[PDB]
Amino acid sequence: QLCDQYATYTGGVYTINNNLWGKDAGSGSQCTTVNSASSAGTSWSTKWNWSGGENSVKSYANSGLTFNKKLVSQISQIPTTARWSYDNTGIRADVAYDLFTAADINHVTWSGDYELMIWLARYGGVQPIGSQIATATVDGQTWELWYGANGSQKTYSFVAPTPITSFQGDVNDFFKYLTQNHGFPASSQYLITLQFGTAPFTGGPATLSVSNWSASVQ
Ligand SMILES: OC[C@H]1O[C@@H](O[C@H]2[C@H](O)[C@@H](O)[C@H](O)O[C@@H]2CO)[C@H](O)[C@@H](O)[C@@H]1O
Repeated sequence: QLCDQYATYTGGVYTINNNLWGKDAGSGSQCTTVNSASSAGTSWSTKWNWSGGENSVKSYANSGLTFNKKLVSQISQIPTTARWSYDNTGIRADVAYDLFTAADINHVTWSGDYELMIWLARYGGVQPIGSQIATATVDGQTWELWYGANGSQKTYSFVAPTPITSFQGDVNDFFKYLTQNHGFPASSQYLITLQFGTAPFTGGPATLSVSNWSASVQ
């Protein structure tokens, strides 16, 4: 039961972090519970109540994968499944994959030269960094594609037009899209991080239950 800002637990190839990186922007608390974490997947939940700092993310409690880092151009597949639900959707928050890449394979793993997000859900109109630049079709499904930047990190967010509580896909289809359509430098960027979780702004109490998350990088 993980309540502290960087409380964490690792089982198998999964690492679950409470990751209350934004806690000083508001008032409240958040605890993350690990149900299972094995070679094959992980199940966990996080319960939070946040107020204040309404335009600032308070946290990104998440499960992250331990994998062999490699150039995005050398990746064949990133198969993943995510099944989740929120008990309370009267909130301002999003549910998302978060991936970082860097030119340095030893970059710090909480940021990148690039970031790729895949938002399975958003509540209350909260939005990714930047602006919508395209509607992208990936594996036969449409995504709003956002692009933003903070002057070091450049972030592409693929946003689901409606909530996807049971997702199965290959994240490498998204990297391929970026490489082929947006000049993403796949041959000089290492994939360094692959996480799935939720980013709350305000609301609660609310509980994200992740009944299963799996991924691999081949
Ligand atoms: O700002 C540092 C903080 O970033 C977190 O990642 C952010 C990302 O920077 C942002 O572009 C995106 O919209 O949301 C993610 C998730 O909140 C990261 O999780 C932290 O560990 C890091 O301290």
